[PDB]
Amino acid sequence: SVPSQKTYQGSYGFRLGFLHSGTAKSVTCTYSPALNKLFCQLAKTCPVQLWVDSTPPPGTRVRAMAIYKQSQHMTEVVRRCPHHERCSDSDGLAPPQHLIRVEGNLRAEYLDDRNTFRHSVVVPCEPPEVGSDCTTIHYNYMCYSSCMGGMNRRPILTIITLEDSSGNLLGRDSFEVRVCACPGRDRRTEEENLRK
Ligand SMILES: CCn1c2ccc(C[NH2+]C)cc2c2ccc(Br)cc21
Ligand SMILES: [Zn+2]
Repeated sequence: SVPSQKTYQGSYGFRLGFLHSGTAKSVTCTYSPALNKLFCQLAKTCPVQLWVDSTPPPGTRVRAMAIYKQSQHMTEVVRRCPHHERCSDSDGLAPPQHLIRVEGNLRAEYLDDRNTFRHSVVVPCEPPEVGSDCTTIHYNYMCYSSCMGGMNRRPILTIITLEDSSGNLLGRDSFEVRVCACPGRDRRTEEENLRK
């Protein structure tokens, strides 16, 4: 099977937001609206904003999962490559096989689906800090898109789902991800390719 990637704002008007980080060679994470694609360095902080029009119930959660973008690979579980799953860089909570981690949230839970074997990481949905207009989750991607025997240059999507306390769908958004050495350069290149 294959998880849905259909954008769905749902009853609470759920959607993502991204910072405007630019494309300098020194940037570590940058988002392209034209490509709906996040470019980031290995294991660096990726801020993702969560926006709603109305307050979801207590117990609402936010889940992140990666799938391959190309149809011929969508049934393959996205996981870390044979090197990175053994490099002993765990944070104490994320299983070493998981591509996506949440940084700095002790309530993050990591799921290995008993049926699909797919990995995901889920956190409680929290209201914005006083003075802020949205909530931000900090994600890390723990393999390069190019890693041999893992993603192996295949593009991936991250699916973010807003869930009730049972895991039922309340909202869904998604974005493509490239984990690479030079996100600013690669964003500029792919945006130019798109224009051309
Ligand atoms: C999904 C995170 N998020 C928000 C994001 C934006 C806004 C609107 N601010 C102007 C309100 C909320 C909000 C309110 C309650 C809870 Br629980 C989570 C919330
Ligand atoms: Zn790797």
